[PDB]
Amino acid sequence: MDPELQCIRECRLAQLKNNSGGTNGDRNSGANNGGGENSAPVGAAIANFLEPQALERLSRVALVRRDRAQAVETYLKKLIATNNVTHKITEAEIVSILNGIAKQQNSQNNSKIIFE
Ligand SMILES: *SCC1=CC(C)(C)N(O)C1(C)C
Ligand SMILES: *SCC1=CC(C)(C)N(O)C1(C)C
Repeated sequence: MDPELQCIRECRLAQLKNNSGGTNGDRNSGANNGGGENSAPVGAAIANFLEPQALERLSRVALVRRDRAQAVETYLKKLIATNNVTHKITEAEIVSILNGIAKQQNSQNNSKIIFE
């Protein structure tokens, strides 16, 4: 329970020991080993659960209201992590949930602020 702490722990582990060269911002993929033989499910499996065109939608709104976009991705994660899942999110699905999230909301914003 309370996966709030475990969440940061997941990214914290990745933030430890890195490299990838770096140097300002310019490198955006190209040639790097990862999977190879066999399949490749893992998180990559959820990346396909989002249509290509729909992928742009969540990206577009996020640039304006990441708070709502954050809940949309969380909705699918719960479905995929649980089992309820049974459909590939779409531009309408993202918007549909986003529209429903704005109705329920939570209490306030407090977004991109806990970043410490
Ligand atoms: S809880 C913070 C968080 C959630 C998820 C979308 C899995 N992430 O990549 C971060 C670690 C930012
Ligand atoms: S920990 C950073 C991170 C993990 C993952 C869930 C793959 N993400 O989308 C970000 C880049 C936020």
